[PDB]
Amino acid sequence: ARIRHVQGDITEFQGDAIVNAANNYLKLGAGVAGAILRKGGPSIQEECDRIGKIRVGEAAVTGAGNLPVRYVIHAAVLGDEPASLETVRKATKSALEKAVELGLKTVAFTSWGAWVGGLPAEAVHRVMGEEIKKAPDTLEVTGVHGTEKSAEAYRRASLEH
Ligand SMILES: *[P@@](=O)(CCCCCCCCCCOC(=O)NCCCCCC#C)OCC
Ligand SMILES: [Cl-]
Repeated sequence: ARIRHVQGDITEFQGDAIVNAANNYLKLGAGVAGAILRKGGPSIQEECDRIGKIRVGEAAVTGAGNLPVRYVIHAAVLGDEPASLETVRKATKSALEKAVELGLKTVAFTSWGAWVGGLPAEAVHRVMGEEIKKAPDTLEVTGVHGTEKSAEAYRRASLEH
């Protein structure tokens, strides 16, 4: 699937779904997840509680409450196991699989930087990029970045080559 890189707040993404990097317990905290709790509202954690624990590397879908998307796809990158390039690969693939199963088109990711600080950044980018590339072209992916400088850096890299 194609990806477009933009600056923004993923909780303002208007489209079919946002991907939420998660622990496998599916319990939300601060950061992007905190914005989801607040802006999405109580139904998101309530539905996560109804799903219960999943395995690291899997994904699970909830509604999105008052967010401007239909679904939140929670992608379990760590929790009862530490993050690894393998868990990143599996969680990205699993999140995309859920989007395909739901018949979605537009899906947003963050860089997952705040979940992968112990892993080589270039490798994380490669593995996520590879899984997104392999996903069907029925999906259109948006990468949402905190700063314009960084969003543009991702765009420039997408040219070369
Ligand atoms: P910023 O703070 C960091 C700039 C990093 C530039 C990256 C260049 C190579 C990336 C190759 C592909 O990356 C991806 O495919 N990553 C996965 C998909 C996107 C995730 C969603 C996001 C958001 O700027 C400072 C100069
Ligand atoms: Cl994040």
